[PDB]
Amino acid sequence: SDEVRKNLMDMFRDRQAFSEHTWKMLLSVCRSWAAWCKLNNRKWFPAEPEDVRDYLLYLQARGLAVKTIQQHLGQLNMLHRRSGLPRPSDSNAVSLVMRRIRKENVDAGERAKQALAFERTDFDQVRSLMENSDRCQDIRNLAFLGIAYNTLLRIAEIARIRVKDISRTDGGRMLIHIGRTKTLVSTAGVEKALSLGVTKLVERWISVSGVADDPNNYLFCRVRKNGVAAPSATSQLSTRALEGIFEATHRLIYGAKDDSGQRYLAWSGHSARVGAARDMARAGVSIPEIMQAGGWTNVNIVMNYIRNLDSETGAMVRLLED
Amino acid sequence: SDEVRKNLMDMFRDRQAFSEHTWKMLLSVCRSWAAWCKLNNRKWFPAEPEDVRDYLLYLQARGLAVKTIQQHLGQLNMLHRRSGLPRPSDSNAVSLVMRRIRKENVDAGERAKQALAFERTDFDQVRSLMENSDRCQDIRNLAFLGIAYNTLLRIAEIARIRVKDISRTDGGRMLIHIGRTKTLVSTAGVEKALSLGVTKLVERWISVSGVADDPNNYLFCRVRKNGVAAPSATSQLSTRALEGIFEATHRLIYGAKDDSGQRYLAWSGHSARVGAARDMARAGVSIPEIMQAGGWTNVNIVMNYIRNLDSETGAMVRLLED
Amino acid sequence: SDEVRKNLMDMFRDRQAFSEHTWKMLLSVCRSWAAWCKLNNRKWFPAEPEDVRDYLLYLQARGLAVKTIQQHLGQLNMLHRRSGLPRPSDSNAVSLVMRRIRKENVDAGERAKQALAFERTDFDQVRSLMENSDRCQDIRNLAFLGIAYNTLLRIAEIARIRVKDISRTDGGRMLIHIGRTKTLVSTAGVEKALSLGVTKLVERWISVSGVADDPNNYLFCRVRKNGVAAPSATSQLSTRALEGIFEATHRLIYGAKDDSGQRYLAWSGHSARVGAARDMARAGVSIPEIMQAGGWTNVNIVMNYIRNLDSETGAMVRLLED
Amino acid sequence: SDEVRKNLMDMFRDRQAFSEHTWKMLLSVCRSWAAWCKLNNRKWFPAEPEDVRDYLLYLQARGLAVKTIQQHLGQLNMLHRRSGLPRPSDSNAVSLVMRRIRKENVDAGERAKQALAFERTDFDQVRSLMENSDRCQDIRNLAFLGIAYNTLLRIAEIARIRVKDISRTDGGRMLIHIGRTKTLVSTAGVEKALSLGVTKLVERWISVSGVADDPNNYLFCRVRKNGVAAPSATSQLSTRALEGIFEATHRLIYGAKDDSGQRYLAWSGHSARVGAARDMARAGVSIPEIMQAGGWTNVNIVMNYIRNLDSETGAMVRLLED
DNA sequence: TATAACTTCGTATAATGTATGCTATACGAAGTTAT
DNA sequence: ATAACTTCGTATAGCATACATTATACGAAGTTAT
DNA sequence: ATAACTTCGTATAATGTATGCTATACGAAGTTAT
DNA sequence: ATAACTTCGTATAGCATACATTATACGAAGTTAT
Repeated sequence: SDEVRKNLMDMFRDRQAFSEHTWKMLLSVCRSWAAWCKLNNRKWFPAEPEDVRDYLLYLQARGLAVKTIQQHLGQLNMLHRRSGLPRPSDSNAVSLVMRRIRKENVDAGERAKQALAFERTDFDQVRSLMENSDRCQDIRNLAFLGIAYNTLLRIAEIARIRVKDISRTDGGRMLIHIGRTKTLVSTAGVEKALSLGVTKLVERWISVSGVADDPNNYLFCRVRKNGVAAPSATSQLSTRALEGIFEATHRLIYGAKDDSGQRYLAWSGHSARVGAARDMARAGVSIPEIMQAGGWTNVNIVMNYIRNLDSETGAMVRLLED
Repeated sequence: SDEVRKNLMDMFRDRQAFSEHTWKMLLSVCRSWAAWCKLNNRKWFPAEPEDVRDYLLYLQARGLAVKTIQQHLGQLNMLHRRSGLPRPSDSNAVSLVMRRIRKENVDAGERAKQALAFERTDFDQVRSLMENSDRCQDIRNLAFLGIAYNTLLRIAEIARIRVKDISRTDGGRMLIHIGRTKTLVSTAGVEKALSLGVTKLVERWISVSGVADDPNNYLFCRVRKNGVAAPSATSQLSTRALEGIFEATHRLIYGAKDDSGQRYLAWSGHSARVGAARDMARAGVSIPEIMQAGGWTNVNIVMNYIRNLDSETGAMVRLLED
Repeated sequence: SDEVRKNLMDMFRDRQAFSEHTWKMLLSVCRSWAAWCKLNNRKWFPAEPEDVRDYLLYLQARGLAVKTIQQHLGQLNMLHRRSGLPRPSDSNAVSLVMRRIRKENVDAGERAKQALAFERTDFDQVRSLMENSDRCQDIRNLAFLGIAYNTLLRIAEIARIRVKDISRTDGGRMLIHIGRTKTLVSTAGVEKALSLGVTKLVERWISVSGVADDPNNYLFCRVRKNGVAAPSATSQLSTRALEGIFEATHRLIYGAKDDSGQRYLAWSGHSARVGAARDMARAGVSIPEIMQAGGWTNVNIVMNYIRNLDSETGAMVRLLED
Repeated sequence: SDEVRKNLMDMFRDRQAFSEHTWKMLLSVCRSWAAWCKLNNRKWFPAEPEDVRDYLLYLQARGLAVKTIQQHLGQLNMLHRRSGLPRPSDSNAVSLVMRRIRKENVDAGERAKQALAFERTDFDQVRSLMENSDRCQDIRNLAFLGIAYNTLLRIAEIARIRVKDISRTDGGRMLIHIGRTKTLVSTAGVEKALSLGVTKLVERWISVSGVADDPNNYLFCRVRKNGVAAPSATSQLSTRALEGIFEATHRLIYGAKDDSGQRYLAWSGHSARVGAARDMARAGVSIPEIMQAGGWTNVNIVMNYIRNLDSETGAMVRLLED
């Protein structure tokens, strides 16, 4: 108990050991679990196997995804392991229900989702509609879509790009140095080159926005109702705003969302990563090259994006079709 | 003892964590073992090593297969291990007798049997005979055989396909989503692509049966004697019936089975999985593609499948006849 | 001590859990280990980590191969695990010393060996050289070499073939049913077909020997100095005699071996298995088909046989030469 | 405490179970750690979690690489684990600080670097420049570059090749037997095949060096200023000198290195390995074939190797521009 | 009024991926047996 | 005197089996909309 | 003396296996400069 | 009075890291046969 107290003090002292996103999820899960425990007269810490099991059944009955349930369990595991206590996962009761819950939800037809693809056909279409808008907002947004599709960078990585990360190649293209990599060994590399077409789009945004007046300015910034951009070296466009661009672009072409509350009814942050992976597959680019283009180390993530493409139909279709 | 009862209770409480088939065989083996124990004045639980040893030798003396005897031992091991007790196989008497029985039976001529292959040449012949039929039953059966051969799915997996699990590639080939196999349980699941010609077979079945009136209908259903399909979202076509389709199709080409009482005299549920594996092997399909096709993650299983490749038409005879 | 005794008595009682070749090696290792222990004033049972370590270093200094050393350790491990005692391998000392031994022997240039290949060119040469012989011996020996090369059966498997295992195909070829498979799931299949040419070699042997006079007769039998064959249904030709055939055949062509004492200076029991794999690989037979042909489940055994063939030289050679 | 000294003595006694480099670095880190402890009034062994925590923060403050700090922690961990003591990383204070340091450094822009690629285009250019030289040094150096690119072997593995390790395919291509790499120690080892071109470069070196006078000579040896090679069976050409060949070859083509003190301004020992991996990936060589070429057993390392594929000529730019 | 076309069920046996270990051949030498 | 084995012990190469499931095989008997 | 190494120390990257954090999604509430 | 954000919390998709080694990177100092 003094041991657990000490262990948790260590966690606070070195809290930068974990992402702020990890902490947010931990806190969210602990609130959920503690609220459920107070309601059901259970002790929330240390978590007992039988109680954790009932809670997971609750999450299932609520309609949460299997991955959501795993997250809740994962956070409980982490809190306990770092406290020096036995993990909920290491119990018979919890291993058994998780097995049961996964099988039941799979058989009930639960599907993992993924971003609606934003592909070359969509990019050309948006390009042909918005190319000659000289509204600042439209100019920024097109440059952003170009970079997203061209580089397969995640929204948080795009939001962090500074003017000084960009140089010019011998061949006329912009080259974006990756200032902060995703991991120590950067599978996606240290640089992303833009095509000559996307280079033009970004050049347009830079000259229109004034961001290059200070090399430390983030590439992308706020554009207010009066078509004036507000460059900043201290404040990034939020990843939320970047998702808004994808959604607005989709609304431009396809109108209002279907309202069914479902996810991925419009393009989102991951849409151009999915779309690019698909276009490379269509063109016959090797799996390893596709994986490097997006900084993937696992084939299965990529497979999920491209597995409904005719080029990926497998040997039996090939055998049967001659 | 209270622990034992609690462990067993918890297993039964989350019984859906296990296959129906696992439970069915547990109960089947327990009955056999309990009946033998009553007759031989032994205690059925907890099971004593010397008694289990006598029981396994009794099973060998009954002329049962090695894989049958291992099933009985395996179910006994699971009952004990999941009670939190030592397995019968944790003792020398039982683990040595099991090895001894396997060795003696193999030395005496025993080998595991395999389903008769249903290969491309059989699928093509059946299609040439049946494709012109207007009978609902023939249209169903041909679509089923097409899916079985094209996908290599177990008959239980095919029986679970619902109309909503079907999508299309950009080239218009059918894609089947499968979330649960014997080895995979996942909300990401797998996509099984159908050739253009098998897609057409399934399209014909769909139009004639009316299964797509509800996306929750199982793709396959019973077809009564008046030729009318009876679609259902609650009732699968039994795997016994799917075995029946293979058997009836074998009869169509080859007439009645011989008298011997051996298994695998006609095509059965495993036939097109083995046939497709053999065809891929003979075509020189790469091992990764073979494994992708059958959904295997380990390479030793490919050898299980192709173990009975025809020797007379095989490599060495062909090399020598030079 | 009562528990060790009981455990060992269980082992005696179910002797047949292990191959006789396994017992012979356990007994051999125990002699060697116990004699070294007596010499060095050590207790041989239970074996202690420090003593096992010193013994392993003795084996190394003797010049025994790494596989041989592993064998002595594995037999020691077996005896202790089945006695219910801690295994020599589970100690820091023995674990550390095996790593050191492997590394030192490998750096000293110790190489694992394999049978001298008996390939199609050798088989053709032998047939050409011997086909005018009318001696029962030579006729038997040619039929043996033909079966060995054509079927890739191991010598013990060949020694066990009975006359009743042989049937005729509609093509005129002999088909040898495998009476006793290597394992329960026979990756080599249940049958080996002979080419028309090897069928003829075998037909000649059957007619000069008289073996077919009783269907339970082993196919191969001894032939005494008067050129008279002695068929038997109860006595096999020894696997040692079958190795003698390969050796004598090599000696005919190449003369007497070096007196160096090295292994594989002439053909031996595994030579035609090695040769046939190489001939299939030269002919472009796929690796899975080569494996099925010899009943191999692990690729790397086969790869050791064919690794020096130009077809197996890899991607870098292909890139460079193109 | 006696247990601890025994455990440590056992490790030292079987020194040879570990790489000489593991020992070198254990000693390097212990010196650094013990020197810091002396200056900071801490006890060096057994290490206190709080003291190790301070030391790691001290390394971070010095501007050392994340992988450097991991190495120090790693050697301290191994010293304690192999003593039979808890590792520093078994405490939160150490395991959390290590995560924190990694995350902070990466967030500040740190990423692991990679050798500059020595690819086919570089090999062809060097070969064009150097082919005609009759200096023993250049002949040696070109044979070395050829082997390094063709085989992807580590420089230490190339330095260990003895003349006796070389055989021939039927088509006359050299094959190099390698028994030991960073991940494999085997008396079966691997055979690394050379192209006909690279075979010729090696033959030329063998002819002019006289290394083949003794099969035990290492293939590569020093060449003194009078252009005469000094073959040896006991002394390897150093890996330092092999790095110097890459460095001098780079300088030949690009001139002298920057004075910036950064690593990988010129080719180094890992360059042909990364270069060959990239060439295979761009050529569309199958993953299993890339794995076979580099002697890798796991797929994630391919991604480590190809992480810095050139973006400007990469798949996305090509897709967008054509 | 029967029957096609199922479904249910029992015992019997095969198929999966991961983890760990026996089981065969090699061969010089000695022993055997019918010429 | 000897060919042509068999038996033996140990050295070393080559595969092998357990485990904990989850599945199919198939005859037979029971069911339900024609 | 010098080419062409070798030795040595610390600094940092590369492997295969086992396990776990870390990002995006998005409706809604809150903020700010037009 | 509002466009166009930012902040927030929870749901869910996507990757991520530790471990226990074994390797290379490279400046600089020391070495030997010319």
